[PDB]
Amino acid sequence: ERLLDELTLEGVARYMQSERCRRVICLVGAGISTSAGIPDFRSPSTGKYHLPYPEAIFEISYFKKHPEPFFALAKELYPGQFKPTICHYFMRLLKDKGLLLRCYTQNIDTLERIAGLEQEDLVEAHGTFYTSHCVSASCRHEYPLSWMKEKIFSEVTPKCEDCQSLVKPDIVFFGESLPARFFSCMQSDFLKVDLLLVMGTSLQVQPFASLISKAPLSTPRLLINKEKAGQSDPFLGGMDFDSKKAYRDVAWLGECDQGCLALAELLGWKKELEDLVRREHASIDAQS
Ligand SMILES: Cn1nc(C(F)(F)F)cc1-c1ccccc1CO
Ligand SMILES: [Cl-]
Ligand SMILES: [Zn+2]
Repeated sequence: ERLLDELTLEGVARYMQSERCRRVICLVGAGISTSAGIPDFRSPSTGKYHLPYPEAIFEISYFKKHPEPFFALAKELYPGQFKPTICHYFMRLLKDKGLLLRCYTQNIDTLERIAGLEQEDLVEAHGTFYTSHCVSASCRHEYPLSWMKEKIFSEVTPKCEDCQSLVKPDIVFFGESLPARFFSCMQSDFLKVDLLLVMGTSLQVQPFASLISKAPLSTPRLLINKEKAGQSDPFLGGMDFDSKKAYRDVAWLGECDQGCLALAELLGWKKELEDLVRREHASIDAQS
């Protein structure tokens, strides 16, 4: 009856290599970047400016009035290196094998782009640090990450070279809307998906979580995550891994890198993935 012959990683791999599985959507969160040294900051467990309410450091109005706290925090939090993980390059391999329909990401850390996913491949649901824009509606001059980095480390508040307005990283602040691309792509992609690969997200933040209920009822959904997630909340189309009615949802519990390695091994891609990661990491390590 069901597309998966068994509710295991092996069943998912067999399905992926069957002619039935042509279009994969990845939904990813902070768990795919922790092994790169990027901490999960939506986690309250990780991490003077006289804010009227602390969220003002991420609220667009306060930023526009008092941007210095945000850029001081950005200097403190700036990564020492931008090296994507095995998981990121697994998605690049999906792209190379012609299986990747779209990667929806909650992360702003740019590692999807560094790993070789193109803008067309990506829905950065919470924005990105990869580009920044002048905040003046009549200008909107775009600046790359290197320019913003120089400004941040020199502790100069970044101003537009054309109009001297503030320049803001393209992350979604409080009081801003989610990008229209998120809804536009969701409405089209989920008519087309054969497999949902959910990696490194607890599916707790909305509307990003509700994406899993946009899949067709037959579409298998594989969670690769440290903890099970996405099931219906006993208090309030959720994941069903374990009931007798379960038919399409699979949980692989562990680090995202190790799960992607296990899946690649099942697919016969482990050598390809190892070679890609080793060469890309070497290229990043060698940046002079
Ligand atoms: C520099 N910065 N600043 C912030 C903020 F201020 F918004 F919190 C976030 C980041 C950032 C940028 C790229 C990759 C990873 C991170 C965070 O680990
Ligand atoms: Cl989450
Ligand atoms: Zn400008």
